Amino acid sequence: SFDASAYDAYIVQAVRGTMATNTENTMSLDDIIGMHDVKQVLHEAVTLPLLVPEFFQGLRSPWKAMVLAGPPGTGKTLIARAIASESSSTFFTVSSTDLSSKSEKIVRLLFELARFYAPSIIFIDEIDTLGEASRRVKSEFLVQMDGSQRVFVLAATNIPWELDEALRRRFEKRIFIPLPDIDARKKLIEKSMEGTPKSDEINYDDLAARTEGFSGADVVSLCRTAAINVLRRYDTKSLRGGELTAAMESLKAELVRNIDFEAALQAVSPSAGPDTMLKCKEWCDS
Ligand SMILES: Nc1ncnc2c1ncn2[C@@H]1O[C@H](COP(=O)(O)OP(=O)(O)O)[C@@H](O)[C@H]1O
Repeated sequence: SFDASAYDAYIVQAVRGTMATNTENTMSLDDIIGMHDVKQVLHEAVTLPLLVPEFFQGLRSPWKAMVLAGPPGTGKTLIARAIASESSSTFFTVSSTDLSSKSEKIVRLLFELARFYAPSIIFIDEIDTLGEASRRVKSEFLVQMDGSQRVFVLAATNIPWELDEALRRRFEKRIFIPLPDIDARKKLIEKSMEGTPKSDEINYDDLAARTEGFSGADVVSLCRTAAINVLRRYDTKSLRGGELTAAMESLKAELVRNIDFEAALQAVSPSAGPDTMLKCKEWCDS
């Protein structure tokens, strides 16, 4: 769908469902909170070799495959799409598990179609799960990958040590993705709370401090909970019936208060275990 590419199968459904041309995703690297060093790495490894190819050849040959390792909800998929937008890269999002349920005919077309679209990025989430007869993909990736090497393959794992040696080989570069610090947390809370009616009474510094072990997904989960705690704070019987009532009309005027974060702060808890972040930090060195 650049020029001409057609091949009979009902598989084109899923592949095009995971594809995003450089037009579709208007993503921005500036729509990410923090990850300065991670943006810096992917920028030099993906964007710059496409803009200055005379410089990035020979001893400066760019990496073809890369793996992002970190606790869950740290933004590995965001940064994958954000660096594909900055570099005019056709984006492919492919979860490892979703393949095992859906498969070998997809991976072939996935790479064949990724190569068809000039520079493109194939993102693979939870590749640690790959390493029953799912050998049709858990290895078909390696033969489609060793041949495809234009096409950059970014992979993501929350369990980086459960990565077998067969995959450790193909992904030499390993970027550790950490948890947002106190300052990045604050901007993440304010970003999630952007267009939500709330009282000015809320202080985003206390929230940034109280959410120590939180990830970016935990922060937005804290925000969704506080926003809906407004509904919980309401009298239930007034909100009953299938017809619109004045009480439901009052629900709209409601602001998110400090109480709503307080309830949410006792509800959501960090999903990034203590020794689990170091599991990635040390693995990215050995
Ligand atoms: N650094 C960040 N900046 C902005 N949003 C973030 C950040 N980290 C996480 N998020 C939010 O968390 C959600 C899940 O992040 P995701 O990219 O799926 O991380 P992972 O790949 O680790 O699952 C996203 O929808 C995003 O809005």
